[PDB]
Amino acid sequence: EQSLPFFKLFSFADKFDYLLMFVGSLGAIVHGSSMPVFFLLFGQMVNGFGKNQMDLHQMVHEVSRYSLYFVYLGLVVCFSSYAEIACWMYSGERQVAALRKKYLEAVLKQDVGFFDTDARTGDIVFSVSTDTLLVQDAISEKVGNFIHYLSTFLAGLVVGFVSAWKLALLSVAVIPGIAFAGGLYAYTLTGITSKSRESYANAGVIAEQAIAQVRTVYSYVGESKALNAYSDAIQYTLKLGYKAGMAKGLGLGCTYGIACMSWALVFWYAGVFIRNGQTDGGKAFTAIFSAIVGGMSLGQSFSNLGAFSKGKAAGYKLMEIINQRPTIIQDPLDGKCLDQVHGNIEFKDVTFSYPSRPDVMIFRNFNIFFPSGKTVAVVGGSGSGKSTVVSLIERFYDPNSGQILLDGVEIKTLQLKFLREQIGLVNQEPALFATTILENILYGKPDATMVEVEAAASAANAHSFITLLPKGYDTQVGERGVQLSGGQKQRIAIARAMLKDPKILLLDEATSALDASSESIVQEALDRVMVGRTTVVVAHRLCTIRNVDSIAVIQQGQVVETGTHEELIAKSGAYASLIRFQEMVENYFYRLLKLNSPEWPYSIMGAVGSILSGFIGPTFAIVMSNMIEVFYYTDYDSMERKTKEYVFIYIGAGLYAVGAYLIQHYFFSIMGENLTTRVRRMMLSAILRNEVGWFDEDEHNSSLIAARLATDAADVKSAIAERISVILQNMTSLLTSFIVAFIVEWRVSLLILGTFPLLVLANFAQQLSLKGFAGDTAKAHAKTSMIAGEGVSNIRTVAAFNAQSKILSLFCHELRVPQKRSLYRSQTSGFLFGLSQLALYGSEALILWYGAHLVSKGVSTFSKVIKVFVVLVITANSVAETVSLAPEIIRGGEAVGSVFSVLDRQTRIDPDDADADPVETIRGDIEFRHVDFAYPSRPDVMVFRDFNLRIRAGHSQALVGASGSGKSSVIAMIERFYDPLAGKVMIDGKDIRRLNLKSLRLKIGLVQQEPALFAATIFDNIAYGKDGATESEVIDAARAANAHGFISGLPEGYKTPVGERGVQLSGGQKQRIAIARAVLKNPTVLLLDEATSALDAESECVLQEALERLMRGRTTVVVAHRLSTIRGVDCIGVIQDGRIVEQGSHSELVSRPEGAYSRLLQLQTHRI
Ligand SMILES: CC(C)[C@H](C)[C@@H](O)[C@H](O)[C@@H](C)[C@H]1CC[C@H]2[C@@H]3COC(=O)[C@H]4C[C@H](O)[C@H](O)C[C@]4(C)[C@H]3CC[C@]12C
Repeated sequence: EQSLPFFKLFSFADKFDYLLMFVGSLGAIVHGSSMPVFFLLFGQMVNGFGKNQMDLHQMVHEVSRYSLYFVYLGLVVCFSSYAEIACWMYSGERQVAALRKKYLEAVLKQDVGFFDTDARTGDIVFSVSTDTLLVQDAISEKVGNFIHYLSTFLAGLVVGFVSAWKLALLSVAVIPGIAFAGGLYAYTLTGITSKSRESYANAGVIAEQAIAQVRTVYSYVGESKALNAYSDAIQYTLKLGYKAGMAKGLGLGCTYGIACMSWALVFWYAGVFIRNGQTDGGKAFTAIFSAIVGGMSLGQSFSNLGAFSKGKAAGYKLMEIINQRPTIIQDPLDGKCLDQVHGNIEFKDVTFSYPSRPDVMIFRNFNIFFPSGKTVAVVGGSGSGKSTVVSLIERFYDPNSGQILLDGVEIKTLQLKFLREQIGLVNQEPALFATTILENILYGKPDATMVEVEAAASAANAHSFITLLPKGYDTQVGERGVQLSGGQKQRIAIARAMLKDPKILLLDEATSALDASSESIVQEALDRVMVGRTTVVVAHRLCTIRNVDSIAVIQQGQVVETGTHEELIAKSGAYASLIRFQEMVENYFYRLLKLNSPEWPYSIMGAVGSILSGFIGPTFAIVMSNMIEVFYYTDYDSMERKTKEYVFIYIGAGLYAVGAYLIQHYFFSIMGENLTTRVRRMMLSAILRNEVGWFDEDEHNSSLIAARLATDAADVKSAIAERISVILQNMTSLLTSFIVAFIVEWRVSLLILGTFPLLVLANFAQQLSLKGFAGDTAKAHAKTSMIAGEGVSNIRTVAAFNAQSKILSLFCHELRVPQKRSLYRSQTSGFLFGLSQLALYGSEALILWYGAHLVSKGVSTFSKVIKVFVVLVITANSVAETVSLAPEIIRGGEAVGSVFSVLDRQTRIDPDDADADPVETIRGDIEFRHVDFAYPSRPDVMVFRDFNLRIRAGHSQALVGASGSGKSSVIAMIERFYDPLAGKVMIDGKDIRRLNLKSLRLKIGLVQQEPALFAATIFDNIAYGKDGATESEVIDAARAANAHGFISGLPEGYKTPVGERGVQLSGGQKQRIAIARAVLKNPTVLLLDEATSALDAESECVLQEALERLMRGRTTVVVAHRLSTIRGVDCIGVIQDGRIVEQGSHSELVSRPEGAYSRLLQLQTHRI
């Protein structure tokens, strides 16, 4: 799209924010420049040991002096880090809060006409939340990291170059090799990740179809069949994961080998330089380490730059809306007002077209009149602007060509604080803000008194309902503690309209919630208002239009006829069509480890690699310490040989690192991939062996369960394998570091042992600061975003009942709270970070001072203090890296908390066939005992209560839908889709819950309400009903539905993608293949299903052939709300209130039972 200039992001600011940014920038610069100063001081102190091991007293003096300097640097870093973190966090929060406040103010003031619910409501709210979060991300703290790391870069180059020369050059020239190796590793990792993502996308599109059409999958046994394709796909993904692990192991090995070569070359050339006499033993350390930390500085700064660019794009997207100038302007200085209005609404040559798209015509020559103190009814046959008149009287749309007068006063010169204040409006499903009930009433009146609130609500059919709450007019509709979310939501909008007492009362089609007696209660409340008021009626259905004293009907751009409710019905003038159209109507980890038992050989090699890496670490530390000690030798001839085998040791260590990392990562990747494949197979097998009622909930569709297998199945293997590897490696390294430490010197190692918690804590804080101290900022702004969304989503309601100022107070309060939270969090984080850094530097100074003093009392030398110190510092760094994994393991109970839940979530039916006696042949004895059933998703359904029916062999049934009185539940209880609440089901003289389900399901087939095809070419979509037949009977059964000519025309013969990424077929073709499957399987019991007019097959010919071919020797059950093509030659029934009300064949039900079945005849008649 487009972006904004970056320094235009800091527009909504203040003097205080300028000061905060200044302080934060100064702190960041000081911090960054301070770290290489620490390197310089350490180099000088090491030189102080090195050049003074004959002048013992001077050693003590200089070591104490530089320990004091370390303390000073610790103090400076403390204060600087506190300053940068606190100032930047607080400034970012203040500015983003100001931006949110400005943004929400614009929407309310900006005109309402452009909000046409054409996905605009969902766009704006997500824009607000997510994009304000993005802007805050790009402003608050990442600028601090950017400045800090760029400052470390600039200070790092300067310090080495002024230190001596020629090594800040070599190291800076070499570090591009490390950078390129890391970049190549990242590129390969991204490529292999994309390939694995594609492979699992194929696997998921193969799998998720079974879950969605579970009823078809269960009916036609495919549990073994479905799992084989998943097995093949997951084996492909397993091979790809093996390759991925191999590649990442090689990448780590190669990058560490290149690092070892770099260190070897740098140390060798340094040792060359000291030999000549151009550099001491302390300057080289400073130069090398300064250059390397500069390299990491560039890495972090580049990451920050990417984040900044993304934030810039988001910020432009936000700032697009604010500056949009509106059309209608409310202004006391220009807009005037009147008094004692009369409601004489008149339209004079009103023409308008939608500004978004004016190609269509809406109100071409629109001219209607609204009387005063009366009621009018505007109704249209379709979307011809019947719902637009309310969007035109309300000043929602300016008439681009025309004039409208109010009692002789034209309305374009009236402010939107007086005209709208005299009008009351109700809309479709009036949304209620997440506040108390008493707040909703206050929309109609800000604050006058309380007695009128109770008086007006009395005549609103809600005074009794509000009393059914153990609170003082307090109810939080947001937090669903008390769930008053029934279908008949409380009509508090009527009460809030009553409180305002508007002269004008616009109406809307507020009946779209499956109107019933509950929706018929509100008719009296609606009829109680139109007394002495200039009100209208806008309706879509004429069921409740029976009481109107004047009805005007518009058809195309203009009104056709007017009059009362006496002549509109008569003369059949453009009104008979409307009524006719109306009439057509915690041992989990051990269990996981046990589940990985067969893959134990790989675990041993993985562990071996772990110990080998643990030995890699301290080896590097010891060799570096030896080089540091060697630099101070006096015999230059001896230095060459020692540096020679030290360089060879570096080369050997590089090769060793390559090999060890290869072994460890490869074998642990193999183990992890095998474990995740096994758990995926087990989880899918468990899921397919579940109850249908488990899929009925809104969280167990094909879009969530199939998504859990994506992220949860990989997280478990990641957790187990990676945590085991890292813990083993670092634990071995730590043990090696102490064992080498406590042998070379046992006194100095005790102080470092004592101060070790401080060092590990400080390094932990340093590594934690890289990802920011903010934390779940989306959750902090969880109520402001909700208030903004509710204010924007129902802005149509907010336009009336003028409340453009009351929302801002709530927004201000709920913005004030997170400002305090951010203030406290920022100050605490700054203080703790400063204390941790001060502790680190003070501890290091104390360690070195005590070491130097211990050297003085002739029981040590310049060989053991330095070695133990550097080894223990590096192993403290490694242990700090280890500790950071603890939050990852702890993180939300890392995703094996539900992986192992569904894996052992026992079902209700439990179709398991452990020892139940199997069935060889079913002859047909379908009989229903006393059975009641309720939907597990909604227990409030009591459609079934003591149902009873009997079906004999070799016949059919024609159970009508009966206005959807549980029509789609008899088919779900012939087979074990649902468990009856009470009673049993007897089939073939035996209980249903005593026999294997597979045998009963493989000889009974159904016809689904919505036929569907699997995600494959059309060769098994016809043969899915029977396994064993390949080409013999498929063609024979293909001539059951007249679609052979349809399949004759196809490029690739029979094969064609229809599920996805291929040709798309019509609705009438899927049922042909479904009937083909039904006739190919050749079952004993058949089930038919037609409902909700979902056939969508004009000129019905496929059904007639099927009903005369599939009934030869198959028992079928027919259900259809339509009273057509359901001539059951055996029996027909009607289901009412969970029991049979009449039984018999079709002939016995036509003319014999004058009664409820007559409803059926008159129904078919109206329909025709
Ligand atoms: C003078 C030092 C001994 C100093 C006391 C010490 O605290 C120092 O800050 C340590 C923690 C740093 C300084 C330089 C760092 C190294 C510099 O960068 C490197 O070459 C990489 C290579 C690789 O990434 C290793 O895993 C870490 C490793 C090898 C770094 C590991 C930690 C250090 C060794």
